[PDB]
Amino acid sequence: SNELSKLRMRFFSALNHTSEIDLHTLFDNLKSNLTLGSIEHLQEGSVTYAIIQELLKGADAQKKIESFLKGAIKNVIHPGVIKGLTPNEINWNVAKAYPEYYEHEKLPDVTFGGFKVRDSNEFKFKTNVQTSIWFSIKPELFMPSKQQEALKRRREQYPGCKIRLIYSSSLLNPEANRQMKAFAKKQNISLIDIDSVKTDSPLYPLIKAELANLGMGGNPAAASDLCRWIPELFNEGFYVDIDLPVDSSKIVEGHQITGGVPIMLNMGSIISEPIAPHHRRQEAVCMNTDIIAYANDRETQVMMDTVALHLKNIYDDPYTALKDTPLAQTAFFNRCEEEGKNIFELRKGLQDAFRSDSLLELYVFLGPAKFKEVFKLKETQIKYIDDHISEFNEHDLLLHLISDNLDFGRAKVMYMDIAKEHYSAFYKPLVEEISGPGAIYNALGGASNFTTTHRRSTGPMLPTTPPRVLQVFCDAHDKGPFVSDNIARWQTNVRELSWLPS
Ligand SMILES: O=c1ccn([C@@H]2O[C@H](COP(=O)(O)OP(=O)(O)O[C@H]3O[C@H](CO)[C@@H](O)[C@H](O)[C@H]3O)[C@@H](O)[C@H]2O)c(=O)[nH]1
Ligand SMILES: [Mg+2]
Repeated sequence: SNELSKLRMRFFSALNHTSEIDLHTLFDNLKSNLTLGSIEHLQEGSVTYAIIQELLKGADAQKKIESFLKGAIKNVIHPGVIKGLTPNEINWNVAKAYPEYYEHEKLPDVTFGGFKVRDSNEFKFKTNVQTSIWFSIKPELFMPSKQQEALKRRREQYPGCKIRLIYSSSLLNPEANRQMKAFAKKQNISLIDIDSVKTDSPLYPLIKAELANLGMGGNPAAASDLCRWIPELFNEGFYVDIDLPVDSSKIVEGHQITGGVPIMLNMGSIISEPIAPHHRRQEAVCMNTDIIAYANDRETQVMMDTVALHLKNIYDDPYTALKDTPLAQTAFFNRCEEEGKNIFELRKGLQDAFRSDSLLELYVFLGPAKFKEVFKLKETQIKYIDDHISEFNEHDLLLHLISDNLDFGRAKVMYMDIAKEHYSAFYKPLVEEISGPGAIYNALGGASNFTTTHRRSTGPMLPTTPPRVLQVFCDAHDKGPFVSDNIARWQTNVRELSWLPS
């Protein structure tokens, strides 16, 4: 009866302590069927709240509001709270259930990974089953302290979750592997050795190659990226970057959320500057793969395979995926493409060029156009160099850079450092557009498909435009208990690395 008093207090707050009706008798008439969980969906900002405010202005409001709430609670809100529905999702379900009280548009047709997004709430996701991945580039170290501590932290902050960890035993020496096994079974972590997994995925040999090629153009984050689209590895729960903190205040009582597609990702959006021809801003949905939720459903494998086939296509021919990256503007890239060098040779060659400490090698790598841009040379200046490059030694090239603008050793370092600060921009797309969030965004439908002219609405958010549909039904970040600031939040105005090889 403190329990009753608490419930009563929440109800009176939720409904704004109004006296245009008698909240005492309303409460008393709903309390047989009123839980704390339900009251959240009666608060200002809710669809249910908005209807109450309109009913208040009318005759017979006491009775009309009671019968509205009795049904809305029993038929819509309570079942939705139990099911793991969000406030957004319950708001839409209330609007749909009461068109006489809430005017609203149809669910727009939005496709996402070849699936039409639904509002049925039918795909279900476990928040208590979580899988992370650590592939070590140092055979002596199973996992650094930071990653170990993150895992310990999660077990405590989540306090009965099931943690699975994918790793590679062949990347570790025998003592490191002994340490890994001790760590996992001590932490009650389920270990999965990537080295010996049974699957028909075309992504499996690609993972093995990324890892086998460490030091020769392979990348451990790219391997981790790819594992996430293999059905034998991910068929329920969440993928989460090993380093993501849990926000315990976000853990839902039933350890279950729902979605309108069978695979949800971290999402947000960016509101562009005005564009032609109406000088109007566009909202472009952005996504990230640091948090992925997988439905306990057959449709999960189907959607997963669409993505996997796309990833396979990219690895087979990465030059198309990379066509608008800074690296695409280089002589080296154009040669690699003619030669059909693969992704590993492409990454290793970039790495080699920036390890070279040779202005001449860098010239050959960049080609005159990019070299001109990196060194801010006039057209006539690059023309002279390029006409005579076959005659130059290193000092020759440096003397020309200097005049185009007394320690030749320090000057060399200065110019080398100027080039080096482009390395990151050249390299990152060789993962992000190949296995990472860029490739995945494209596999799920691409820029076009996820951009629309920015519309801002009145009152409670409903899934009535494409980005709203994605925000309401497809975003694993806001529904799950994991924290990430890796991408923009939803509706962010455009105006507001462990895996980079040294
Ligand atoms: O030595 C390493 C370094 C990274 N990783 C894996 O790669 C992931 C991402 O590493 P992180 O240092 O977090 O890189 P970020 O740039 O923050 O990660 C972003 O970019 C990566 C590359 O596409 C994706 O794997 C991530 O999900 C995405 O959040 C890690 O969680 C691990 O799974 C390893 O396994 N071994
Ligand atoms: Mg990270």
